[PDB]
Amino acid sequence: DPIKSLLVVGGARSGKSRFAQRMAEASGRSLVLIATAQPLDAEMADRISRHAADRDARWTLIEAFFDLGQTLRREAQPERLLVVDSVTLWLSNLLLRGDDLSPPIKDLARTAARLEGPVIFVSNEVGAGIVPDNALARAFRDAQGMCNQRLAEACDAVTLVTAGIATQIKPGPEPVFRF
Amino acid sequence: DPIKSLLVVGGARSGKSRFAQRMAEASGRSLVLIATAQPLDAEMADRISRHAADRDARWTLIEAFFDLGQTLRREAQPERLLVVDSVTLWLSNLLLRGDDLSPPIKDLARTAARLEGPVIFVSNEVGAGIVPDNALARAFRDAQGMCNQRLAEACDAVTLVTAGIATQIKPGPEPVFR
Amino acid sequence: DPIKSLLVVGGARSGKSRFAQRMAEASGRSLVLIATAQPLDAEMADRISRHAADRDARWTLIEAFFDLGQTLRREAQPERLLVVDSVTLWLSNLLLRGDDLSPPIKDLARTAARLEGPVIFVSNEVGAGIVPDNALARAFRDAQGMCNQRLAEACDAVTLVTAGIATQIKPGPEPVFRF
Ligand SMILES: C[C@H]1O[C@@H](n2cnc3c(N)ncnc32)[C@H](O)[C@@H]1O
Ligand SMILES: C[C@H]1O[C@@H](n2cnc3c(N)ncnc32)[C@H](O)[C@@H]1O
Ligand SMILES: C[C@H]1O[C@@H](n2cnc3c(N)ncnc32)[C@H](O)[C@@H]1O
Repeated sequence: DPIKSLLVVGGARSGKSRFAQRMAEASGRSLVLIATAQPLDAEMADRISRHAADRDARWTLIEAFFDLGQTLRREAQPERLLVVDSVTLWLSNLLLRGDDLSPPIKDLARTAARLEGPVIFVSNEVGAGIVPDNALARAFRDAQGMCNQRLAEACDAVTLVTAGIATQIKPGPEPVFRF
Repeated sequence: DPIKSLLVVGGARSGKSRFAQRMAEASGRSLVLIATAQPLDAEMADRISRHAADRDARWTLIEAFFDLGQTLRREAQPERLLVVDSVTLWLSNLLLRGDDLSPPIKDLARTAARLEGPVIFVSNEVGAGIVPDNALARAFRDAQGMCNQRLAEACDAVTLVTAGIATQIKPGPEPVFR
Repeated sequence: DPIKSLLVVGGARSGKSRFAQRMAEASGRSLVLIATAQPLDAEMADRISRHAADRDARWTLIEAFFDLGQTLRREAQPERLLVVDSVTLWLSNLLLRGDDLSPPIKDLARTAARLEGPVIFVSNEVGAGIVPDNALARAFRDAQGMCNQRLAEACDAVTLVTAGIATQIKPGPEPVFRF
């Protein structure tokens, strides 16, 4: 059972990137970071420059700020393992541009199940707080939850990362109750 | 391993409804949605109309915006499975109306332990964010946490749903340490 | 295997404290609550008065608002189980003072791995909401995230408490996928 797709979900500073990187690097495959993120403020400019300087020379980086599905179709193959650094930031680029988010979330789950070579998606959980007091935050919260539902379904494996520790929730049989 | 009561907890758009609906249809009993809110804005009006179109003729609807406990005691019988749509919206009704929340929370947990028929409670986790900046939201966060704890103790089974996927957390031996 | 150090993580009003207290009281060593919390409002005062009336006189209090690593090295002995009230409030005290958080967190991880006696850290998850409106809250989200990771590494056991129910996530075999 070599898997062809893994979804890693966790909160903010959960350890999910470090965990993703560790699976990618123990694969003995040719590694490509698919990057959805553009540092456009100082806070964000830190994280990219600083934590990139602690990736091996072994990694290759391709940017995909909008056309994530298209990039995966083209760049995926059996010698390569692709890592999508943030589904979260990709969805945010689309939301802020005014795209309707259903078709591309739907395209991404399709692409993930029909992929040439293996891929790891890293995504945030944003759904476990108080309902946001603005239409934008609320609309993102729905797209993020739906998207993580459609990836988790399409992907062979799914792991949840809490406090730097990983827990497989797929593969694995879901509970079924007897009333 | 037979049960009377299930709590399904998850975040917003976690797939907890889908999951409660699947366990409900799996039982073959007669099926009642206990709706705990009508929709008073456009966004809510829509979420409650896709839900309506995705339930076939096996499903009946009884409203209980406030007297959820009483309604569960009248309607719960062995031919029936009741699904409480959102505990979260119920607590929201009580909180805004100015009710003290401890007595009705305790009465729901007591009611859950003693029902004539089976029931699935669907509820949100709301306590994994940054401390909210207003007394109303902090009070909701305290009350939804107590309510999820008292239902979870009362209920036979508890499932946690992430990214459309359920994990049982009750029954199951809890950790112990030397 | 008898353990040195337990991390207890979960959301607001999840049963973290009650769970921590149950394990502490089942251990039959001497019980010290390492309080980190100044009730400087009505809500906060009621929270810690409902806690203190639910504890047999078997419990002794000790305040550590700022110097929590130091306080743990000085009070820990196998004759004693120590329970820190809230890692979260300790972090908050430091953030508000203007301290740089990295050193004091790494110091605390170090100390937890090398204790004279058993300790339980009780800590909040705050990473699963929408990004905060303001830098103060963002800075806190990243620090509480980093702190839970390092304390999970350093502690022998990690539990995750949802709706009053503890799941053990460490020790246990981290899932490994192969592609
Ligand atoms: C959430 C808010 O953050 C800003 N924004 C959007 N994308 C980025 C980015 N990659 N880096 C920094 N700021 C960003 C915009 O101003 C948006 O409204
Ligand atoms: C959080 C805020 O949402 C509004 N409110 C309360 N209940 C509902 C509902 N079912 N649908 C829409 N809006 C609602 C009120 O204005 C409340 O103060
Ligand atoms: C988030 C805000 O909470 C206040 N604050 C800090 N510590 C406490 C406490 N123990 N109790 C109540 N309020 C507190 C400060 O004013 C800070 O700005």
